[PDB]
Amino acid sequence: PVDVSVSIFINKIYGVNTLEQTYKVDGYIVAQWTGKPRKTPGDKPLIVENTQIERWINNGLWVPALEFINVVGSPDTGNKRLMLFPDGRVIYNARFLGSFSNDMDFRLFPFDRQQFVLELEPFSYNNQQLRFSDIQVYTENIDNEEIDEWWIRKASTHISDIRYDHLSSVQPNQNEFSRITVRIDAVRNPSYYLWSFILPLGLIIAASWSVFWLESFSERLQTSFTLMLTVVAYAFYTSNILPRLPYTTVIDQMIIAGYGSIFAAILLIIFAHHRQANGVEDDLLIQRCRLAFPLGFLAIGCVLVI
Amino acid sequence: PVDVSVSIFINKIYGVNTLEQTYKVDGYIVAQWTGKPRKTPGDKPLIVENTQIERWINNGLWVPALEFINVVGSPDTGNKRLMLFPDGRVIYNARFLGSFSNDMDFRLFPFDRQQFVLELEPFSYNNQQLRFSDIQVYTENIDNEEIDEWWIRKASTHISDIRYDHLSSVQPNQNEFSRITVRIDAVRNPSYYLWSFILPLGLIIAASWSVFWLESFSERLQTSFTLMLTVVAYAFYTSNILPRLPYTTVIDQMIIAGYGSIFAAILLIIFAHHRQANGVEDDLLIQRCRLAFPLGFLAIGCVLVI
Amino acid sequence: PVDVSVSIFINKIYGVNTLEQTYKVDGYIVAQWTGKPRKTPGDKPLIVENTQIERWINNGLWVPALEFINVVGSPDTGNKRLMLFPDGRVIYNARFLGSFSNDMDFRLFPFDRQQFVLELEPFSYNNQQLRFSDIQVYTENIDNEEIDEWWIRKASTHISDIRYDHLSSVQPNQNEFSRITVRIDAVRNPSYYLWSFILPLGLIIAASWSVFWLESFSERLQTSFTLMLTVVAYAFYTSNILPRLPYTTVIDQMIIAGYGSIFAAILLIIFAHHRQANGVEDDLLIQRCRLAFPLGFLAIGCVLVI
Amino acid sequence: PVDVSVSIFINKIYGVNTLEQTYKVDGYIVAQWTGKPRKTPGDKPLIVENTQIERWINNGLWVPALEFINVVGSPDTGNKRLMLFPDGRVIYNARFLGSFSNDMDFRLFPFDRQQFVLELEPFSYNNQQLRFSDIQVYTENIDNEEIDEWWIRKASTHISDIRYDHLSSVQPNQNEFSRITVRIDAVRNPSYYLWSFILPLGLIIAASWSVFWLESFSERLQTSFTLMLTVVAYAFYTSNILPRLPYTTVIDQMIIAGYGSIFAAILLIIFAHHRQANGVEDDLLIQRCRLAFPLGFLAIGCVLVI
Amino acid sequence: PVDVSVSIFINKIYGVNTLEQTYKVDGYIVAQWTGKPRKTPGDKPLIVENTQIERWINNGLWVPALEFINVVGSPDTGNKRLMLFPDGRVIYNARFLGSFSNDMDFRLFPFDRQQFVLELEPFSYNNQQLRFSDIQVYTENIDNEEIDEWWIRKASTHISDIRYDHLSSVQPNQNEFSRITVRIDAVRNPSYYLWSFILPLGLIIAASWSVFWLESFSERLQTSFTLMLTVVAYAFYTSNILPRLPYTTVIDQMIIAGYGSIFAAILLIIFAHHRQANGVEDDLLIQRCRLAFPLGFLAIGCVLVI
Repeated sequence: PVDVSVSIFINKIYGVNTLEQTYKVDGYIVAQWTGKPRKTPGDKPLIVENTQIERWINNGLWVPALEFINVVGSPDTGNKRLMLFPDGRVIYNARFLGSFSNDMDFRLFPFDRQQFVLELEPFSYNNQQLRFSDIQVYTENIDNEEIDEWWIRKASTHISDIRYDHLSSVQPNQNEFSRITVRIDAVRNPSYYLWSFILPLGLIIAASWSVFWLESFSERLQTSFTLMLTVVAYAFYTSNILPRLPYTTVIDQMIIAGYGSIFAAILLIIFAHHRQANGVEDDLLIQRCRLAFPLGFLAIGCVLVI
Repeated sequence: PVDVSVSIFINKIYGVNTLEQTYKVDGYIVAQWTGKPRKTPGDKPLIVENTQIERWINNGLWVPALEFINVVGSPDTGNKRLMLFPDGRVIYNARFLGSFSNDMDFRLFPFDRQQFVLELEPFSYNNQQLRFSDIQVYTENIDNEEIDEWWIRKASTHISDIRYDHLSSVQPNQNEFSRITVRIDAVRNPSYYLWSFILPLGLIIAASWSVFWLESFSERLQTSFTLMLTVVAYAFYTSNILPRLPYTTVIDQMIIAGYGSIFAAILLIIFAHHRQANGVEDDLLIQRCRLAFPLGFLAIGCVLVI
Repeated sequence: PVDVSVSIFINKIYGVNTLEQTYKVDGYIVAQWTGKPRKTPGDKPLIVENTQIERWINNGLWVPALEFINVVGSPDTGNKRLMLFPDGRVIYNARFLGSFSNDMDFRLFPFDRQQFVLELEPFSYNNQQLRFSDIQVYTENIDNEEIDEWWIRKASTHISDIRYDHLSSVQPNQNEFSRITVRIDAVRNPSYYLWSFILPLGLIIAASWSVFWLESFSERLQTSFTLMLTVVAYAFYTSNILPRLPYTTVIDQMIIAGYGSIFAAILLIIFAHHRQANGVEDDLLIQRCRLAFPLGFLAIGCVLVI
Repeated sequence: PVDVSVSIFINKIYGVNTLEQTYKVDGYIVAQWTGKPRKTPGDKPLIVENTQIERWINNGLWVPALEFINVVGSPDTGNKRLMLFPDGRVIYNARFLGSFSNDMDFRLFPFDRQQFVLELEPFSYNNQQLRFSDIQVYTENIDNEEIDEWWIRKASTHISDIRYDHLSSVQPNQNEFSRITVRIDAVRNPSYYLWSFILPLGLIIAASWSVFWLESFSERLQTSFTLMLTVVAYAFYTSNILPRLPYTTVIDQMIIAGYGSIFAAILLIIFAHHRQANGVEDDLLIQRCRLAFPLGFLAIGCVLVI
Repeated sequence: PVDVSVSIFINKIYGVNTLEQTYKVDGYIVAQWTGKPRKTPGDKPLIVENTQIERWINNGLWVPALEFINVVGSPDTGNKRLMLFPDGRVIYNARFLGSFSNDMDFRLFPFDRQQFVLELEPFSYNNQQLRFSDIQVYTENIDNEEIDEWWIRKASTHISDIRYDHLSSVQPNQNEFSRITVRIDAVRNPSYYLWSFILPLGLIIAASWSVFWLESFSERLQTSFTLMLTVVAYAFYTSNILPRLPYTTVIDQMIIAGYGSIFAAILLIIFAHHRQANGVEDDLLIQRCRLAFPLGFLAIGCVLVI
């Protein structure tokens, strides 16, 4: 059972694709294992770079194929490099950039709690064990954060053994590969979305109610039609700029709320009026519920928070 | 007639392209067949990974080219791997990611019933038969359904024989290739579309009718012009966010319905008024059909459901 | 003069790029010619697949480079395959997916009459003649037409000789290559565009005129300003969803028509009023041309159909 | 000093990228030079195609690397081809598709005057001279210019010598390479933009002024608020469909003009009214400058043309 | 410790990707170092172009792999070239085009102060020192600037030594690589954004206040609802055209300011009216604060500039 020591260097985690639950990662992988000591020119460990590595494979030198279990597609390999030591051991170092997949829940969108994961695992070796895994999240925990879309926490390893129940034509016990699973926790930078989406959306819902502080009945009604046209014009601005998903976020709901608030008003207003014993018998208290559902909406809003 | 045993591992089905009737699939293919027993180093199965496989071909080792009949373009191959057994048999294992095509009907859009299909078939071998086909939809059913856009059911195999009537200059009986056809059934996650499209679109059509509970004639009419401007502003929000198709979905129709509901109102309102024995002889019952077509629209709507 | 027999199999024609006059085609090419009889292992045709073909070229085996004259870029080659017969003849079979160019006129957009073309031609062989050309448009002439964006007709061949008035430093007669030209006729699926664009655009132009059935002068005018704002909001919805072109389509014109219809109204209304012998002397007939240009627009529309 | 004769065949110039000042070009390059006479199988020139050319290089055959000085990225090479004559001379022919750069000024956007340029030049040869350059703009000048986005003129060559002041540690005179510079002049197809942007934008600015032919003060003002909302809704439609640039085009200004015209009106109207010696003494002449700045805008417009 | 002399030729810096903090750079790299004198066919330096270089490596010729530390992905290499001198020294020259990363702050968007950086560094050589670094920003310092999106300054070198605290299994002193760091300073071209965004946005905020110069109460209020609908329609036009970021720019704030200015007005107006001692006791001074916050907004604006 060959002992391999992996070292992942995260360089940048960017491009989150909300719909496909994808995110790009740029960094280097370093794998080290020991082989039958070798005679290296001069003596100081040998250095085989790009084109060359493929040659040394053709001459016997084995190099384990470490697949990235959760990569959509196939990584963009930069510089590959083999460092061969006289005492045997071999060190594989290569830079990569690939799109990884992972279950991502964007339900509370404006305020996300996501976790970026990597998953290394020998592509075709049952007993070729991954020794110790180390990740260098050489990123700035509290240096830059509000210049970047996401805020992090700290690296997180975890080696384990995966069992496939239908591998190759084997019975002895060939179905357990060791998988390195790295985890980086991150939280979304709310700022932008609050000050450009949540806030103004609130002032619209607020100023929505001020349709009651209108005297006439025609004014009280016809104005909610320009108010209706406003929430649509907003849901539009919201959708065209926000990340598409298969479910509704918090903002997606405030938009529905605004739609109900205005439809509610439409009913009351077209009720207070025609709930008359003469015609203009606008129920003085109902037509004046100017503080009834404006706060009765903090009751409908604190139920969406339950 | 060589016997091949295929095993398809579906890893992720994503990126549905409504217009091109395309969808991406990531997974591995495993093909097994038996050859003339071989002398393998040591004696345990041999493993040829990437660069190497191409070399063994140049030394006679035959490896059947299994084409993906319905793939738009040419798959993104990840790690290839040949496992050669001493007793002969060879096992081909490779990871792939490709865009597949298939007839897809998105007529009832908000509520889709689609089926993702794969079609393997030897690219150039008449009598090289596909033995048994197995598919591991190791996706998690009633697990993350509401975090993902599509909900599934269960795998579905089916080997068969395809006959081409104009092959290479051959007449004997060389025109029948065995094709593996895999099928995965899925249903779309309605949620988002209902609560952000169907609903508000309904409240707009509803509040649309409340143009009758207006006293004056000018109000009854000029208000449907801001109502007209609203349905357009909505069809806009809908189109910019929905998947483009060559035909109309359900929602595309609710939008047409709202256009007619408002044009209908325009006619009645500009009829009730000028259908006078004086000037302002608004047919008191017609001007008050405030419950005539609002429910007479549940008759026009239950005919689109006929 | 070598005799080659080509056979093109159209698998899918998709992705029409209106601006670049481009469209993607997936399928296989099959070329057959006869060479000096050969000794094939066993005796049955010798099947050489991918990696291998390039090798047989290095050992003399000639394989004519058949260029796709009208391909933007360079095709995506799938599986190549050489079938060598003992009696000499060689059969080349490969799958391709490429973007082809062709003059495309989208003037009558909603209702297009386009034709997808392919053009094969030896890249470097004057006297290497293309014998007979066959195309298998193995599609459903009338099976699923309303699920797909385009409707077709039937294949269409045509071999010919192209003369380049300036090729190599040759002139005896080396300037005539045989070019296979395939043609597939198709018509656009109007549906969607009619029911989501033409129709509602008409009801907007219609309801546009109902600005005359308004009593007051301020109403008659100020309402066309919300009507003006409507046509713009529509031209917007139209452009964002329609295919960009360098010229105007039919729909691009109905939008111009609506802009004139509303500007026309603006003039009449601000004329009828200030065209008085007292003040509100709205020429009792002009202010009531409620049926003057509404049908006088079917005269302006039947002149755009001239 | 080797004499090379180049021949560029322009096949299609498309995809202009306004922001990066990029445009795609598809065509073939043909380079001819003479070498030490050779023994060609048979005797008629020898034809070397794709894979093979790289082989002949490995056997001494030199082939000059001709770089495309102004190409963003690295061309998409189609079919390469070497034609070797017995009398020595060699003819290189290959098809290419690349994205070229060049200074492009889109200030007068609707009416552009651009020029597409190519620049060939030996990548590493000081005295390897480019003899005569010929370009076949076998595109069709007066063909269907109203189908294509750009209209052309005629080819344009120009060989020259470029001097680099920072080369290898060479002193004698190694710093002058011959560069072929091809130029194709083109003008944009105004049509679409005039009839879908310039025109309606004008009718909006026109009908903008008709805010003065309103009686009341509130009408005169409140209407310019729906007029304001209209210019914004238009600047939106314009931006979303027009090519993004770092500067303003003609249309970008008409939009600014419409913004000033409406802000001007806002001032006058809120001046005429409150510029009194009573309360409603709207300066009968100012409130009636209905022809003051409407033509005084053809003065503001003929100064933007000044 | 090998002495290498690098020379970077910037050809074009384009395509800034605000969200990923990416930008594309096209140019050439030239590296020179001296080796054991060689016998060059003839005597003048020897030139190995593309395909060939990889060959000379297979025959011992070492060529140091110089990685681009901050490149997202892997550069697009154009023409490679090795110039071997008889006196030993070797000159590597290759053209590249790649996407580079760097911390970019776009807080003051309309007016950016960015700096494009390159970072070369031997991929696997501890003592292979970078001698002197030179950069040719052969661009037009003033020549053209309002034709291009960015304005520059002057090149900027800086060689240094980077220490990795845990590289290979090497304890001696192998952890210091010499890194060339190039810096180019640039400022964004404000023009377009000022005249198409800042300005009209101001005129909207200005004309926003003129809602006070309205007589009635219903007018004063209902007009701010068409004013509200305007700011939204503007925030939309702004977002769809501006570069997406995780934080708010200057413009993102003017939009918030307009939202508050309008919500402020809504409060005052629905205060002046109902803050009575009868009914219409519109605090003649408050209802006439027509110059209160219009300039009291230059106080709220000069606090955002605090």
